Parts: sequence; structure tokens; C-alpha cells
Amino acid sequence: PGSIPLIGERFPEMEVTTDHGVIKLPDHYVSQGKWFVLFSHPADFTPVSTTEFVSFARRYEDFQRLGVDLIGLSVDSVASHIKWKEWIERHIGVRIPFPIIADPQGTVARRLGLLHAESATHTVRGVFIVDARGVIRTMLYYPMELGRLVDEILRIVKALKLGDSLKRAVPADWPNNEIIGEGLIVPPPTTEDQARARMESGQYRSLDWWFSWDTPASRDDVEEARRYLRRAAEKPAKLLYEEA
Amino acid sequence: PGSIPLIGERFPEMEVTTDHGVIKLPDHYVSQGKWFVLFSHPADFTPVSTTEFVSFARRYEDFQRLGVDLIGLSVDSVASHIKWKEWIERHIGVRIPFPIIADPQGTVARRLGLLHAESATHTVRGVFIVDARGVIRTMLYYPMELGRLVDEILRIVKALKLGDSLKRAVPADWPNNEIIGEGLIVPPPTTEDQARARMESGQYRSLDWWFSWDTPASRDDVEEARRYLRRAAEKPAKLLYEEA
Amino acid sequence: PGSIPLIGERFPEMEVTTDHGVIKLPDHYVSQGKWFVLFSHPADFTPVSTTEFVSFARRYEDFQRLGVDLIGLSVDSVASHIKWKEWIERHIGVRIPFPIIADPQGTVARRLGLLHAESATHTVRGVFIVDARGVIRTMLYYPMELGRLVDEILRIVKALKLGDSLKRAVPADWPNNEIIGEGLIVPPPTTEDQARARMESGQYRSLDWWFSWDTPASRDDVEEARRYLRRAAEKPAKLLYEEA
Amino acid sequence: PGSIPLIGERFPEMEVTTDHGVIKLPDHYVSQGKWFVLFSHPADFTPVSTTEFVSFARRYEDFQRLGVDLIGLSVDSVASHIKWKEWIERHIGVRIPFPIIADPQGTVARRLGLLHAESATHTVRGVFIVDARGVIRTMLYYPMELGRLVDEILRIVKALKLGDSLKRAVPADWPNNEIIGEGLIVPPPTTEDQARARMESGQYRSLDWWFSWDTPASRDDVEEARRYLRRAAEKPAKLLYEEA
Amino acid sequence: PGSIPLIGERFPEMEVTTDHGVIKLPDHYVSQGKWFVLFSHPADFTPVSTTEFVSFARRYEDFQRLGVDLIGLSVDSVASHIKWKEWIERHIGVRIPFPIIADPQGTVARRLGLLHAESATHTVRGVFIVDARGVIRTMLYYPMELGRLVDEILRIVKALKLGDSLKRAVPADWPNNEIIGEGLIVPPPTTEDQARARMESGQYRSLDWWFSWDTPASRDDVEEARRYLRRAAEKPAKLLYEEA
Amino acid sequence: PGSIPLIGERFPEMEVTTDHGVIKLPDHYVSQGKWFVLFSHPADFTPVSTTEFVSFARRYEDFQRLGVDLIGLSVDSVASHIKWKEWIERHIGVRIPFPIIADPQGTVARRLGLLHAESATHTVRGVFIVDARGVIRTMLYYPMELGRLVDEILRIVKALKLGDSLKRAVPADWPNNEIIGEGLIVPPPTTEDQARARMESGQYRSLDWWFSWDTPASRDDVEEARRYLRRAAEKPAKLLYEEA
Amino acid sequence: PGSIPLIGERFPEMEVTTDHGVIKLPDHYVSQGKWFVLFSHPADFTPVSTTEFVSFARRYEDFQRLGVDLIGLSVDSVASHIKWKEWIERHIGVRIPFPIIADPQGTVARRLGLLHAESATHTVRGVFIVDARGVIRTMLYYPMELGRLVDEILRIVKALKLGDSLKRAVPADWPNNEIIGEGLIVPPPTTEDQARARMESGQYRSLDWWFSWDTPASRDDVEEARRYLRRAAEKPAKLLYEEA
Amino acid sequence: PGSIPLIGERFPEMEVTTDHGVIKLPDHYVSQGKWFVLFSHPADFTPVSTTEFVSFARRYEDFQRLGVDLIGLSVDSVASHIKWKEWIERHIGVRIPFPIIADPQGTVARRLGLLHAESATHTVRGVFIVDARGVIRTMLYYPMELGRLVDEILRIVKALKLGDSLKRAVPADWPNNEIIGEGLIVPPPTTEDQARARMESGQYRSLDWWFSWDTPASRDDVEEARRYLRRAAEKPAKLLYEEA
Repeated sequence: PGSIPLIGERFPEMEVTTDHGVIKLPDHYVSQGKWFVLFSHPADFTPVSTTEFVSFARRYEDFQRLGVDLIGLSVDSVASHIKWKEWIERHIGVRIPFPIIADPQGTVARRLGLLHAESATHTVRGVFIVDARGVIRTMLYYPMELGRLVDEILRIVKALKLGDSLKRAVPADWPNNEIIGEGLIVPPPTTEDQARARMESGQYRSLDWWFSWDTPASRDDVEEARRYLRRAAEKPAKLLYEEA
Repeated sequence: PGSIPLIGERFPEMEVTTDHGVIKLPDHYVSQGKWFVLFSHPADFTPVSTTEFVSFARRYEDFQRLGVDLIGLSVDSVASHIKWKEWIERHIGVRIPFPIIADPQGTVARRLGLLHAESATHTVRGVFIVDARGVIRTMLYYPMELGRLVDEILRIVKALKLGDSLKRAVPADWPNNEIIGEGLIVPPPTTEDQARARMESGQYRSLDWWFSWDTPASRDDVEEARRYLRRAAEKPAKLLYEEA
Repeated sequence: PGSIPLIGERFPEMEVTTDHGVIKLPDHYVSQGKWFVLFSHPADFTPVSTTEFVSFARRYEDFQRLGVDLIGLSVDSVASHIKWKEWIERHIGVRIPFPIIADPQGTVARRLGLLHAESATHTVRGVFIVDARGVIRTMLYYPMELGRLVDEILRIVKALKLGDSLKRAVPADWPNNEIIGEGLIVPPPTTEDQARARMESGQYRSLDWWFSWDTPASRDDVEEARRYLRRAAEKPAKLLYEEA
Repeated sequence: PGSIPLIGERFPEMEVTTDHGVIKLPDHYVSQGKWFVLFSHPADFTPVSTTEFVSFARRYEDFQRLGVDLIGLSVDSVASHIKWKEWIERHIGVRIPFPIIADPQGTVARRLGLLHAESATHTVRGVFIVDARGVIRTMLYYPMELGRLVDEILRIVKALKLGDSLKRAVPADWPNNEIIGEGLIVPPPTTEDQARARMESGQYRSLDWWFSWDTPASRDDVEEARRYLRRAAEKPAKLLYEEA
Repeated sequence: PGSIPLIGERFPEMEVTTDHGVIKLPDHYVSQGKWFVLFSHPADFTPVSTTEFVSFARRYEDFQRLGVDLIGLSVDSVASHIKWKEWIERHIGVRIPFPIIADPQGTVARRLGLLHAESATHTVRGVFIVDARGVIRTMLYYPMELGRLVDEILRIVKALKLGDSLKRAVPADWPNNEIIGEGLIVPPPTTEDQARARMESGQYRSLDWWFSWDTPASRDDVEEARRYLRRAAEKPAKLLYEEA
Repeated sequence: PGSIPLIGERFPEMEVTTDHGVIKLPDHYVSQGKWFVLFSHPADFTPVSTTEFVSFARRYEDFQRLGVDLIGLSVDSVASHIKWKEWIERHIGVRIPFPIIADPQGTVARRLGLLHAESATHTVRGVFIVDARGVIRTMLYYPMELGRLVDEILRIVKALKLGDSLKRAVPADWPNNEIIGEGLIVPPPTTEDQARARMESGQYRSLDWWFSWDTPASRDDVEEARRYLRRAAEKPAKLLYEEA
Repeated sequence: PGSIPLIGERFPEMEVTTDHGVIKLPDHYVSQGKWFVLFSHPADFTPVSTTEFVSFARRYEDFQRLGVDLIGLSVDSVASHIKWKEWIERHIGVRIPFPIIADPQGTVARRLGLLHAESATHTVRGVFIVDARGVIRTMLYYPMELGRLVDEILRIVKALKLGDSLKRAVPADWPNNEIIGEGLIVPPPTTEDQARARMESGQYRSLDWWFSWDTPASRDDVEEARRYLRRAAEKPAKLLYEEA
Repeated sequence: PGSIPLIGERFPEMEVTTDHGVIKLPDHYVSQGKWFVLFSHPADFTPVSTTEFVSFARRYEDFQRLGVDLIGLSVDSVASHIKWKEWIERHIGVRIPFPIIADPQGTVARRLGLLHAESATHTVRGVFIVDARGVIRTMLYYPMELGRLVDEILRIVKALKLGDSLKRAVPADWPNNEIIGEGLIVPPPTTEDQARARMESGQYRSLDWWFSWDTPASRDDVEEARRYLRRAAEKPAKLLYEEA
């Protein structure tokens, strides 16, 4: 009972107003050869949303390294965005370096299907992962009551970029897959002839003609991907509330 | 674009055929007081899909301890589902204990908006997290080329059940939030009088009238959630490909 | 209350995916000067469907003598086609040399009217006999519970090619017709002048101006068509289940 | 294309005029506990159609023994039907005992989808096999130029009646299937529990959990069916044209 | 409650199949400088229809002398047309020289409004008199139960051609009109001035300015028309059933 | 084209104004159990129309002997009808005893399809022969330029009433049919059993099972019909224009 | 209600048939510089209508002197018009010199809105006063039971023509207006500046800035207008019925 | 263009505001057994409209003698109506006793078809003469530039009232008709029988069966109607502008 963009579709053409200026999506990021993560939050001056902005902000360098820009979205106006980012910097001591789209008539929210039954007026916690051709690669929709795991967004972009560069599919829980560990999967044969040639070539470890894998990711790519999940699993060293 | 069910809507009433029999969604799970994760995969005898079924099966008791049932979906017929599950048990040594929906005309797929531009004929890797009242709580759309992180699905269900039980919102990266750690958020005041009373009462740690939290989750609640993320982060000691 | 292509119509233009690759119908066969028989079955790993695939396979050389190619169709995906053909070769000892169309959204099933009331999701046992101009010559619709008589499909193609080459119509039960045996029927006069000319010429055996025939089929043609029927009538020497 | 009735549908309700009187289909046969074969031919005083009427008449007692009534169909009027059947009895020495529907405006032809691209005005050679509950079980569409094999129509009815009676599916080319001969197939299991139970039980010969069979058809049932096919295969002893 | 062509309209353009070949109406007759009488009959091998075909055949030479051709029409096929005309030649001793249209799907009948409430499936006894410009000049609709008076069709054609060449209207019962006998009527004045000039001229016998006549038809034209009516009135010298 | 009522339909329910008063058709004549002939003419004070009114008036006793009432129709008003009937009585010496419908807006004309392409404003010379049940039995459409043969209207009513009262069909040109003279046709058999019973019986003179006749009409019936045609064929003894 | 043309619109473009010929309105009069009065009457040989035609005829030269032509209209045909005009000349001794439109399908009547609730089939007594540019200037609708005052139609046309020529409005009851007698009204000022200038100029007799008049109509124009009204008021010396 | 109500229709039901208050039409007058004349004028403070109001007011007692009330209409509001009537009494010396409808949005004007092409904003000079049953009897449409002849409106009511009470039609120019003078016309016969009875009764003076009259109006009634026309034709004794 609501309409969304689809994986494999170009991100919808739109002019949006941010607290950094007016930009065209997705062209502004395509032009720079950058991926972007567009994520939404119900409203400014809400606590879960503030935790999520701080989490994105502390991982900013990790996104920069992957060649990924971040852009937020809520139904609030630019002035609230500026006051809210100023509060976070002053009260939590973390600067929010990325822009937030101001969507007061919910024009962007409706276009991206971010108004769910949980609220008629405020956007759910949507995530659009968009590559440097402007194509939607992955979408997540978290609810109002539950913050995102930002390290999984890093792992998705890392794995997707590795998949594209090595021409491989990525197993469940990569790089900690229980069957093939850090293995990456060769796209299966699509014909009788290709299945026979694959089962005869010896080129790849195989469980069957449709299930072949090798280990072409560098130790560095594998350990970078693992470090995202290690950070997600670590009890924080010192809580930001104690000095605030 | 394309049309989906939404967060906060009841899962659409539908009768589906599984390799376990015919069932009505969501009633089959609601009538048992169980949550269910419905997840889709493009086709049987595909390699990423196999790794994901084995990750789900490995985490099956973790799901059951939460009162969460699993149910798969592809456009394959039940005979293929039975052959594929027999192949996994025989070649990987892992029984798939949960059912798979057979959706040969894409009826269920079209209803849950699981056909994206990547494939006209096979579902993407959708995830629907549905509570024991039959309400959609969270939705994930992974693409063909990228397997899911199943421990994030366990983290979502655990955190949602804690939120429901303790009347709290869950911060980013819980239970390892950089600001408040394993802290849970008190839903913010919605009026001037509630805001004033909150800032006067001294009942909760606060950064402002709209950002209050406490630590009401049991040690075992927190450790269960940390265990899911530690498993996501750890390289497995034994790869299952090496058993065959 | 369902729609079909019709005898005398060109086979609908369509791209289909098979376990041999992607082909245009009917162009792929028209370009080789070949007839094709497109037949459908409900699902892979079904027993009647297996018997019919083995029946087609054993008669493969008979279809190649007539210049006919075979092409199957079900709603199953390519991977299941490949595992099912592998299963037939391994357990029955019979190679299936011809392709199977994979039709998971029933796009082809709906174009050809192969979804009947017996199943909303699986095709009935359709047979389209298509000549080397890509024209539909004969259509059969067998149900789920009843396998085809493949020797009748051979007799239909042989008789059609014979009618086409000799400019003749083919009587009931040819070449064992009770009135004229292996005789072929001259197309009847369509005018008073033609009717009178026919009745006066004595060129043909006649029962009346509208019922004339001769015996222009070679003894090879007659005996090859009769051999199809003798094979259909004979108790097999040895059942394939015995050596398997 | 053009619309047709479908396998598993009730034969469309209709009153028809035949050279025996006015009847309601399918009720006239359902109320007698009888199956019927409705078949069509392009026009009266056509030679292929004449050969088929004589083939049906010769097999009339075989159809009566199965509890099957025959009813023909063309766009001609009753008076042509009567003159043509008199011509057949007088000139071929064969009485046509069964009625022919007269369908001059093509009302019945359009309802049954019997007008194909080959003729705008005359029906092709359709066959509708309808059980004693008024349900369409099988449909054949033969073209103008090609007479039917009437013994296949007996084998279809015989096979269908055994399938219904013994709760079995019928293999390819029964009762001469190359894999199981006169064997009939047990409906395959539809669930994991049913598949495991079938393969533990040892009640039936099997090639796999989905492919079980036994030989419950009487000697008399099998010999009746082989007799239809033997007659199809054997050159007739005396041709009717001779004494004419 | 049925739609017809109209007097003064061109006969609707159409391709029809006859027992003489395929022709375009009205072009086939216009090309030859001919009028035609198209007449319909319910079905072949019907007795009133047989009496009409014999009456038309007996008057055929009279039609030809007038530059008029005859064409029949029923919902029967060409093969029935040919058998029926042969039956008439053989049993009545009268050759039917003119073609019959075969209209099995009632395309022609429906275009011409020949399907009345008396029969849903068979044409009434319609008559279309069409001149050499292909314009409909007169239309008669006789029922199933009542044969036509063919001599009145001859009188109508003769009187129209006389009216056309002589620029005259034809009185009731011409050439035996009770007021003016074989007189023909001068088209009445359409203005006061023409009325006054008519009354003043004394050029014609008149009863009033609107009722003038003269006698410009030749003795031969008048004798020809009286012959049609004397033939209609006289009991035949010998009955064709006696000679049969 | 245009629209008409049809043979076998009840005459359309309508209230009409005549120079005798306002009546319901066909109720006014049904309610007296009388047949009626409704006939149309273009306009009052037109010469052909005048000749037809005089012809109908001369035959008024013959119509009354058959229990048939006459009613005219034109687009003129009642005052013009009355002045035109007075002019006929005054100048031709013949009283018009039957009413004329006044149809100034062409309401009746459009309902009976009497406006053809010869005139957008004036009716052609339509004839509707309606029985005592209000059923249309025969329809004639003569053009502006050609007066009707009123004796053929008498022959039609006479033969229709004979057909109704004897259960017979009436051959072409009755009672001067070339094959059977004054003979009347027995409705043909409609079934195989009736056809055989008819051929075994010898109750009737027969040419075949479908062509039987007897002579059940009284001499008075036959001679009255022949009288109408003899009157049509007779040179008038004395022209009314001379008598004036 | 019903649709009418309006004062200030061009008379609807139409071709009409009269007892003088076929003409186009309003072109036929515009091309002559003529005004026309089109008037309707319910039917020919009606007494009020006859009185109006004689009244128009008696004033024909008064209309001609003003450059106004007359044209009548009824749903009668031309022959009835000619006969009715003949009757008036012969029985009343007055020639009707002007044409009457014949409108048998009420095409003109419907276009001019002349069918009111008093009669569904006959026009009321409409009057369209049309100027030499073809523009409707005035419309009167008298009922069936009331003849027009033809001298008021002369007053209207005379007054409209003086107003056009002298650029003046015509007071109530001109030329015997109780306030200003034969005075004509100056079109009132339309601005504050024009009002002041008119009150200052002393150029006209005035009651206020909006009520100014002068006496620019000739003695001859005034006496003609008074002659029309004097004639309307005068009891005729001799009645035409007594000279009949 | 432009819809109006019609002669023979009930005046449309409406609530209207006047300078005397709110009244329902036509009920307000039907209740009192009174005719009314509703008339319209373009605008208050316009010269021709002022002359008409004065003419109506001078003839007020003549209207009251006939039991006719007067009601005006313009698109002006009540205040302009009161100021304008006040101006007429003060400057011309004539009290306006009847109400004026205020129609500022042209609601009443559109309902009565009073907006013609001559002004999109101001009403033409419409007159509805409505009888005591509330039926529209006559309608006049005078233009902006031309005042009405109010004595003709008196003549119409008088003649209509006379015709109703005496059951007579009124000749042109009554009571000064040039054929029958003050005679009134008997409604013509509508049937042949009625026409003959009228022609033989000698009861009325006649010119033909359709034109009969007598002199049943009182001498008072005739002279009162003639007075109205004498007043219209009289050069006024003294002009009101001199007594300004």
C-alpha cells in the first residue's frame, strides 16, 4: 500500500534543498564519481535520530575512504536542520559534516515511499545505497523505534564495490561466511554447456556446477570489511554522554 | 517504481503453498503468538541463496528462543524446494528446518513488491520482520549479488521486542551505542507541560527535554544482543566446505 | 475463459530463456528451415512429465528425420531444468538433448494460454506444432493426470508435411483409413465448373465430386507413419525401471 | 489469438439444436451419468470430415462400452446434416448413429474457440472430452487438412477413467510406457514429511520420493487400451471404397 | 430493432464467396453494366426455397433480357449449395444458372439486416434490387412460411428502368392503373412558378398542377410488363412434379 | 444504413394521431382481433401516392373480407390529410375510407425505419403487414418513383392466413406454383426419426423427406388468391380520369 | 426548457426549401441588403394561421417600402403550402406573395426552438426579425390560440432602422411616448467625464445626465409609424369574408 | 445558444428578492388567482427602461381590471431599485406601484434565458405573460435599443382571457381582423366525422370545415381591447417632460 524506487532503477531525478544548498540527485554525486547513502529520520530534535547522526558522523572517514557521500532527509525545514546540527556539535561535541534534505511538504518522502503506516507525517528510517552510475543497489526501511546499525551500511558498500570490481557474488555474512569464509562466488552457469565446462575446468573450488568460489579479495579488503563488524560488536571504550 | 506493504501495516492476508503445506499469513504465526521473518531469494540451486539458508539454519535456535519463526520465498515450485533442501543437507550437512513458499506465478512476489528492476522473473532478497500481532516492523531489500547479514536480523527482532516490553526506543548500534551504550531511550515528551515535567523530575539521565534514557535491559538481554554481533564479527573456526 | 494462439497464425514473436541460452521464437527455427514442437509440462521433478521427456528423447532421431526440433516449457527456472535433466540421465540412463524454456512469471504460459482451471500456477500439457514458416499447424491440451502419446505427435507432423508436399488432405487414421487406407484426398472443388470438370475427368477415384483421392505417398512415407503407430501399440521388450 | 474453454472448467452451459432434437450441454449427458466427446468439422459434404464420421461410427460400440456419448458440430443446418448422413449410409454403407449440432451463426463455434486463422467461417477439428460431472478433461485442435486419430480419443477416455477410479496419474504412452509399462503413477508427495514417509514405507516401486508407481489396472483394462492402439497400427483388412 | 441498408444508398462494399467463386459486391455487377437482384433464403434443402429457386430459374432469361443478374444467399456452405442445385437439376429437371452466396457466420446477413425475430440463425426471404450504379432501389422482406411472387420483381425492375429513362414516376398497379392505365406521371412542380406554368402550358393531361401524366412507354415495354402479370395470374399448363 | 422493426417482432408500442382520432398501435387492431396493413407515402397531394390510395380504396372490400384494416402514414398534418382525401373524393369520385397517421416530426417514420437516403424528410413507400396478435409478418420498401402492386399485398395476407390455418408453407407464386400449382408445403422434418417416419408414411406427395405437399386449401381460397393476380394483370375496362 | 437563437447572434446558417425554391439563410437576404421577418405557424389549413398570412399579405408593400422581406415556416410540405396559398387566393381573394419554408422533419423548428410545451409536433407562432447583416434583432413567441398584431412587427422594424440610422434608442410606445412623444433617446454617457460634459453642453433636452433626447426622425418616418398603429386601432370598413 | 422556458410550461419554481420583499414564483400570484407579466430591463437609471416603467405604471389600473400583476427584473440590487423608483416619482411625477426583482448574479436571468449575445452582463427586454394557473402563455424578447408597446401586452392578456372563457382562438389583429373583424374562431375539427358534421350543422359562419367563427365576445370586451390599440395610436395630449 505504498510505492518505492526499485533496486536496479536509476535514483529518481529531483532538485532538493539541503542545509548546504540546492542540489540535483543523483547527478551531484554521479558527476563526482561518488556513491551516496541517502537516509531519512522522522524529525529533528528526536533522540534515536540524533544517535544515528552521531554514528554516521564518527564513521565519516570510513565512508570517505569507500568514495561514499552521505545525505540526510526529514520533513523539517533548513532552519531546524542548522539549529539541530549546532545542538549536536555543542552538546555531544561531534560535528555533522554532511547535508540534510529539508522536505516540508513531504514531496521527496512521497517520491521515495518513506511515509509508512507508522506515521502519516514523518518519514521512517529509510536507507538508499546508490552507486556512482546513480543506480539503487540496496534499500533498508527501519522503523521509528529502532536505530540503524551503521557498520552494516559500510559492509554493504564495501561488499557491493568488491562484487562489481572482481565480478563476483558475495555470500551471507561475508567475510565471515560459514561455508566459504572470505570466499566470493562465481556467477553460476546459465546453460547445459557452461555447467559441463565448469565441472571439467578445475579452475574453481566447487560444491556443484552452480556453486563455485575463489578468494580474489585482498587480505586488506577482507580485514577492512571485518573491522566494520568488529566495531559494531565492541562495547564502546568511553560513552560520549559522560563528557557532555 | 513499484508498490510494497508498509511498516505499521498488518501483513497482507494470503494463503501460500510451502514445502510444509498450505498456510495463511499472517494468521498461522499470529495464532501461535510468534513473530516471523519472511525472506525471499531469487531461485533454488543458487549459491548466495544457499549460503543464506545455511546462515538462517545455523541461527535457527537463536530465532526460536526469541519466539521467531522463519519462512522462505522464491518463484520455484515445492518439488524444487524439497530437492534443494535435500542437496544442502546431503552436501553441506545442514537440515533446513523451516518452510519455503512456492510462488510460481509471482503472485506473492508482486503482492510484497519483491520484483525489482534487477530481475523481471526472480525476487530480490527481501526481508519482512512481522510481530505476533501480524504487523510489519521492518523491511530490508538486498540485491541478487549480495547475501544478507543474518545476525542484524536477530539484532532487529531482539531490540524491537525489548523496545515493546520496556516501552523504549533503541539507539543506533544498540547495544554498543557511542553516546549511551546499552541505554534505551525514553519516548520524548509531545507537549510543553510534558517537556517541563521531564526537565524538572530528575527521573532519567538527559541531554535535553527530548533526549532522556535509562538502562532497563537485563544483563542477559544485552549479552544475547552482543553475542549476535560478536558472531557476525568472528572468522568461523571451521568452514563447512572442508567437511565434504 | 482463457485465450490461445490459433491454427494458421504465426507463432507469437517472443524471446525466451532456455537451458541452452536465449532464443527468438519462431525465428530461431524458421532461419534453419525447421519445424518445432513446443510442449509444456507443469513442473520439473514430476513423474508423468519425466515419462514424457523420456518418450520424446527416445523418439529424438524420428523427429530429426522429419526436420523437427523439440522445445519444452515449464514455470521452473533454468537451474531446476539442468538438475532435472541431470537426474533423468543419471537414474533412467536417457539423455534429454533438447532445450526447456524457463518461464517463472508465466509470461510465456499466459501468451500461449497454457494456464487452465486445473492449476492457477502450473501449465497443462500443451503441444504447439509449428511449421518452417513459423505457422501454428496443430495444438493439443492434455491435462496434469494424463501423459501424451508422442507417436501421435510424429504422425501429425509426418502427415502435415506429406499434405503440404503432395497438395493433399489426410483422412482419419491415415495411413490405416477404413475407406481409402493409405489414400490421400484431393482438395474438393469450390465451384460448379470445378465440380463438373472433376466428375467428368476420371483423373481420380471418387465417391462424389467432393470426395476424390489417389495414392501419391511413397511406400517409405506410408510405412514410417505406420511404424510410429506400431511402436505406440507394442508392449516394450524391457522396461527402463528394470535397468535402474 | 482467440478465447477457449479450459481444462477443469465446466463445459459452458448452452442449448443446441442437433439432427436428433434440441438439448442442453452438458446437462443432457451429466443427467445420464455419461461422458461425451464433442468434436467439430468444417462443413458437411467434405471428404476428411466424412472419413472421421465413419471412423467414429466404427468405434461407436467402443465409446458406448466406456459410457461415452459422441456429438458432432459444424456451422451447417440440420437439413444438410440429415442429407450428408443419408449420403454416408447410402454411399459408404455406414450409418452415423450419433447427433451433429447445427451452428449456423457460429454461436457455439465462438463460445468454444473453434474459429482459427485457417478459416474465418468454418470450425477446425476440435475435440472436447467432457466427464460425467460436465468438466472438460482434454481438448485437441486438429486443422482442416488433417483427420484425427480416433483411437487416441478412446485411449484418453480409457486412461482418464482409470486415473479417476484408481486415484493415479497415467504415464506417457500408457499402457506401453518405456519406463513402467502398464504402471500407473502415485500422486507425488506435496510436503517434506510426506516425501520422507513415502521413501520409508516400501509400499510402492520408486525411482525417487516424487516418482512412485504400482500396477492396479485389471488385465481387461490394459488389454482394452492396447486393442485401441493395435487397431490404429494395423492396415484395415477390407477398404469400404471397394463395394461402393 | 435490426439495422438495414437503405433505398438510395450504394449496396455496402463486400467480398462474398459463391458456388461460382469470390466476388466483390456491388462491383462485380456494376463492372458489367448490370442490375442485380440479391435474394436470401433460410437454408438449402428447404421446400419453399426450392420452389423460389425454380421460379427464378424459369424467369432467368426475362431477367437477362432486362440486363439484370440474380444472386442468392443463405447461411449454408458452398458444398451444400452445389449438392442442393444438383438435387434440383436431377429431381425437378431445372438447372439453377445463377450463383448462391455462402454466409456461414452470418456476416453478410447481419450487414443486410436479414436476421429477423422469426429465426436467430436463418435469413428471412429478403430481396435487394440494385441498379447498374450499385444503388439499392427497392427492398422486400418475405417471411419463412411464404414464397415470393417473382413476376412482381420483374415488374419492379422494368418499371424503375422505364421511370429512369423516361424521367417519370410509375403509378400504382402499372401498367394497369385504374386512374391512368399505362400512363406515367410527370414529376410534380416544386414551386409556385412551376405549378402556374404547368397549369398554363396544356402540355400534359392533368387532374391538378401536381398530377400530370402522358403515355410515353412503347407498346412493347407495356406488353412486356403485362406478360409478367399474366404469367403470375395464369394456372400453369403442366406441373413439374408430374414430369419429375 | 438505418434501423427497422423485424418480422416476428410485435409492432412497436406507439400512440398515433390519424384523421379518425388518436389510437395505440397495434392494440387498436389486436383489441378488435383484426390484421392491419400500415403503409407510408412521401406527402399529401403527390400523384403516385394518390394512385395508391385509390388502388387501396378500390380493394377495400377485399381487405375487409380477409379481416384486414388499412392505415396510411405520412409526415403531413391531419388538416392536409382531410383536404387531400376530400380532393380525391371530389376529383376522382373515390372515397378513402381508412385513416392516415399524421407524423410531422417523423417520430413514427424513424421508429419504423421509413426515412431512406432518397429523402431525409419524407418516408419511402413502406408496407407493414401485421396479424391479429400484433406481430409483423412481412415488410416491403418501395421507393418514391414506383407505386405498389396492391393485389400482391392481398395475396400475401391471404396466403399467410391460409398457412396459419392449415399449418402449411406457401410455395413461390402460389396459387400458380410451377412445381405443385395450388399445393401447399408440409413443414419439413427437423430430426432423423421424423425424416424416416415421413419417407415411410406416404400420407403426402413427396420429392424427398424435406419436400412434401398436399392440396388442403378450399377451391374458394385458391380462386380468391388467383382473382387478385388476375385483377393485377387485367387492362382496366374504364380509366377513372375519363369518368373524372 | 428548450434552446433558442439569441438577440445579437447571426441567424443560424441553414439551407431551407420553400415554395419558391432552395435558399440559404440569412445569406439570401443579406446579399440583397434586405431585412427579413421569419415567422412560423403550426400548420397549413388552420384558421388563425390563415388570418395572419392575409394580415402579412395586406401589409406586404409596407414591408417592401422598409426593405423587409417575409418568409413563413411550418412542418408542412411544399405541396400543402402551394395548395393552401391557392385556397387563400381563391376563397379570400388575397394572393400570398411571400415564400413559406417546408420543414417536415422539424429540423428548422428545433434549430430555432419553435417547439414549445403546447405542441410536440407543430411550431408556435415565432417571429425572428433579422437585419441586413443577418443579425437577430427581436424575437416574439405567440401561442397557438392567439394571432399576432402584424402592425407591431412593422413598428419594431421601422423603429430599429431609425435607431440604427440616427444612432438613437427608441422610447416605450414610440412614436407616441408619453414622456418625449416622437423623441428618440441619446445613448447615455458611459463615464464620469461624459456625464459631466453632457450636463454642461446644453446640446439636448434632458431629465438627467443619463436621460437626453432630441427629435431627429423625419415627419415622413413618424407619420408611417403612426399609420401602422392607426391601422391596428381602426375597425375595418369592409370584412373580406363578406367580399368572398 | 441560450435555453428558455417554453409556452405551455409552468413558470419555473423560484424564490426571488424584490424591493417589496422575497416572493416565490409563480405560487405568489397563483395563490391570489392572478395572472402576472414578468418583464426585464438591462439596468436602472437607463432612459428606455425609464420610459417603459412609466408606460406600465400609467397602464396599471388597466392591468388590475384584467387581474394581472406586474413584476420587473434587472441585475441591479434592491437599493438601486428603490433609488431609481424614487427618481421616477420625484422627476417624472409617476409612482411605480409594482415590485422589481434584484438579480445581481443573473441567477433568475439565466433560468429565464434573458442574457442574449447583445450583452453578456445585462438582460434584454423579456416579457413572460403567465396565467392564474402559473402557465407561460406568451414570451417577447425586445432588444436594448427598442422600447416595448405596452398596449400590445394588454391586448394579449385580454385576447387570451377571452379565448380561454369562450373556448375560441383569436384571429390576427383582433378585434380588427380584416377577414372576420371582431369574430373569434371555433377550434377546427380534428377528424373526418367532425369535419363533415361541422360542414352540415349551419351553426357557424364558415369559409371551409377548418375555418368557422362567431361573435360571442361582449361589445364591452371588444371596445376595451380596441381602446388599448387606440391609446397606442394616439399622439399624446401633453408630454410628461414639460411637467418635469
